[PDB]
Amino acid sequence: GVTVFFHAIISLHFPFNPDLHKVFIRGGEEFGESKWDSNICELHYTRDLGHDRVLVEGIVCISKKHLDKYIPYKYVIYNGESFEYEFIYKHQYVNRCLFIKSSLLGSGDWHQYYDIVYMKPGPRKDLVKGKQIAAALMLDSTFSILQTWDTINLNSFFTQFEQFCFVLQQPMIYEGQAQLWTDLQYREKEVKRYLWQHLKKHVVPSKLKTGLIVLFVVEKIELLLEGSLDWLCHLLTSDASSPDEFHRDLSHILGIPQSWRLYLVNLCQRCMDTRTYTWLGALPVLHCCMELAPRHKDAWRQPEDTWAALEGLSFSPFREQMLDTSSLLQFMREKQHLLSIDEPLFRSWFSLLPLSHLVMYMENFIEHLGRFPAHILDCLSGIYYRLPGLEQVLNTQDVQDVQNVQNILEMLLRLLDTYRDKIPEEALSPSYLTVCLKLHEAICSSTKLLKFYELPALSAEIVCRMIRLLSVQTVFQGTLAATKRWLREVFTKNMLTSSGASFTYVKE
Repeated sequence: GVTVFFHAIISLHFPFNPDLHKVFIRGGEEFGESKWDSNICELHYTRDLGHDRVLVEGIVCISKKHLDKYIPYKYVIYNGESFEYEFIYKHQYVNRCLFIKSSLLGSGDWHQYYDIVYMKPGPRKDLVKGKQIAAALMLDSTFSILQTWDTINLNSFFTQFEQFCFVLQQPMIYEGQAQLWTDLQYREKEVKRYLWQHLKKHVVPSKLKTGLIVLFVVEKIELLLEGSLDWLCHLLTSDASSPDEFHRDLSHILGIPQSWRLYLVNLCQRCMDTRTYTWLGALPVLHCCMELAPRHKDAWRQPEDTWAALEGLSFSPFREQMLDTSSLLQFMREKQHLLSIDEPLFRSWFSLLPLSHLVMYMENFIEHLGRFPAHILDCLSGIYYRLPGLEQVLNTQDVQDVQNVQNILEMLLRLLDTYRDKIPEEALSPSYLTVCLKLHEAICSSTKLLKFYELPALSAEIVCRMIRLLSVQTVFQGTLAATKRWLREVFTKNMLTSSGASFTYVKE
């Protein structure tokens, strides 16, 4: 029927030997109609705690009846001096309550972790030590399954970890009837710090699979990768060559029904909120979990988060507040291979950068754009999403930022011209003409000076190249309209100083 594993923590209660003597479970007529008839089960040695401690393990299988109800259970020990009864320092006959959830039992096997052996030879010391010990021992035990690498091991691991966590989140205590912890007023940080360090130590020397298992453990125990989130980002950053290998590795683990997307969005959101840049390498796994929709041809209607493949991430704060972008581009250059194994990543990285560095981004990854010319169009789309900032930038006639916008447009022209013949006909769409129209509009509306004429002209030339690549007359008409508007605003007065000695504007 139902199989129950017992695991009982022994501590300085007595500085004893692995099996100086022996540990037992006794149970009422619920665990089985053997209520106090004998020690229903004895626990045998399989591993030693050392450092003030020992551990025995036992197994008993009793019929399935126990699903969906509470069991009374108690510990008794063999010591050569007596049979002894354990006791819990509870301020108040009493029971212990064990439980077996029907839903977590896929293997039909329940593991009863987190059981303590308290006997008469303060309590916080026992529970902090014991809880660190049990949680660490559960971590290594469950990781022992990953020694075996395929879907059956992965599912068993996640199930057994969920069984332990079911007992850890509600290791019920009884008073009339049993419910969530009161004997502890659950306190974890002292244990959780040790467990974060222990998980880190054990995982650090397939990495991606390790990182994903670590992230699952982290999110289930409500753990945070405390002030060192970057390390997990390293584990999730693939060294693959091209999509087939990366997707092959990921498929086994991610194919398991789990909330990988929520966990990875949380990871990236925290790595942004704490202002680190290694998370950029984990993005491909988030994209593999997201199950994105194709790059619909009318993309500019798409929101940036859905275009950037960052649904659920507040990227704009990270983009704006993060100052050391030079490290961001150095990291992107270091992990340029990731752009080959993930089409959307170019949009995410582009989206995550501030406006100024975008040109250095497009230059730094121009070879990728030559290998993947369709991405050139996403650059236009990205500038569209930047367009509000560029307006705020153009409205202030700062020579540096106007020159930056000019360099952005010159780069876009350089790309569209050099890669005119490589751009696939599939990704091409009239919608991109609209993007360039809007771009032109925003520049012309915002650009108020005559010397800045180069900026409108380049945007207009961009529209030309888009046309030449292919609402078309409409886009042309809007471009011409905006150009005439700009000329009107700039050329506020008549052409010449009609004295014939000068031109009203030298640049007209």
